[PDB]
Amino acid sequence: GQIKISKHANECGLPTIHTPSKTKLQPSVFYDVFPGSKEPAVLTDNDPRLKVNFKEALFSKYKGNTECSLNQHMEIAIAHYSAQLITLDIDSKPIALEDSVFGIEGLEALDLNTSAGFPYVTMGIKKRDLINNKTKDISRLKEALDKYGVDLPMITFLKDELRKKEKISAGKTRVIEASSINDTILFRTTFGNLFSKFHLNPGVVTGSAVGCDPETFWSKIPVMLDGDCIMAFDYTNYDGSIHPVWFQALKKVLENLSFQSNLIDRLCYSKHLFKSTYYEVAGGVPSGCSGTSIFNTMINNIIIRTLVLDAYKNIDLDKLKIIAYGDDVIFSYKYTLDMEAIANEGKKYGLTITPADKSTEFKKLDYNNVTFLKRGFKQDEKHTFLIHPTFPVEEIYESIRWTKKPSQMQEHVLSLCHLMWHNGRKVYEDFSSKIRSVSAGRALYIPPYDLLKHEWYEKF
Ligand SMILES: [K+]
Repeated sequence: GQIKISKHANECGLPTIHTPSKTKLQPSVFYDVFPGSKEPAVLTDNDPRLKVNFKEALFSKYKGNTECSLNQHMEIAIAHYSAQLITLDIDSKPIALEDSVFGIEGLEALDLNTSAGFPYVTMGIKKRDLINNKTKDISRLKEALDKYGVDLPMITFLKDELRKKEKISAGKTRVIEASSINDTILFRTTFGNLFSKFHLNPGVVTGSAVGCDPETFWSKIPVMLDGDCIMAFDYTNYDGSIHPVWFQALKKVLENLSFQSNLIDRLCYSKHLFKSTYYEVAGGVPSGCSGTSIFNTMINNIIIRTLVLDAYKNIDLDKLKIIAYGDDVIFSYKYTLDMEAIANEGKKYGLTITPADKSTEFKKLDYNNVTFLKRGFKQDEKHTFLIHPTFPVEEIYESIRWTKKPSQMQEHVLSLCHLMWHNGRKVYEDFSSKIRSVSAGRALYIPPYDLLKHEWYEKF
């Protein structure tokens, strides 16, 4: 991604936006009970913890684009991925405004708690003021679409969340680039049936895990991804590193499904508003907004195919099975490929890819050490076709030590329990006892292991 334009907002017909510079994260009642070293992310230039300039850190996400063109290997990649997708017989017709608001089969209802974006943020107008959920009345929304129109700047919010210590010093706090409700409605209106089909068919034909429930989906992964060689790897700054050429490739895949392509240009060449700065960037996917997860997944599908083609002169793409969730990816081939060779092919395109899970070098992977959506794989000891999604124990301890809303510790703890029991019985009873080593913890309800185990079985 490359900042092409950076000017004062008032010079480009726009107001200054006011960023909350104060974390809601506060030490929880379990802070001293569990070990950890994560702290709330930096949200101001005035921050004792900093050791770098803050403004530079936020925008280094946009390093620049390499010189490259849509090559032959990409052309084969889009043809191959498109044939898979033509198999699903997706309806390329648009959906109705009411269905984009209140949801359809496969496409859940619009979240009414996320911000409505520009210009509503400037005048206190929230999503619930435009859309009434009990009346199902959306008169104000219709009024607001005609009035303010379409193709509005994305407001960039700092992400108030826990980070590792190293990332506090270096100013590495993440960003979300939230689109106006007017634009998310427009993308849902045009691409709604695409998103729907993807959500109902997670797996190796869509090549996506978007919308999946890992509690059931994990058992299905090892049958979809057959073939001896299990592969995965990490991307450094996936969103911001995606060259325009992958957006071109994406548009062609959508055209092969009979959708219009024009709207993807608004993600590739995007408009942004941070504080008092209007800026435009070429390349990069805007992190976390208008149907972003699905397009990121489709791009990853094009990238994996393309990189494997670049690395291996002889490959059968039909046996290259791929499951992606944005930048997260797990995949397989019918015999052993070299992850390091495939990784090296990313450099010419401006992609930086390294060994999976912070690993020092590329190592062979199977189901005892492979990770997807941060989760390992662990079979049930009785019914070995039922696979537990294993969540990392350290992240759970880290999360429970902090809170944005102390009155909701019960809900926070329930979330962590559903994650933790998969790791094992003994580990879960250890977590439970430590919670209950303190007054506030004894007061909370903790689901018995056997409750969780049978809720899980009564789910297949
Ligand atoms: K962009």
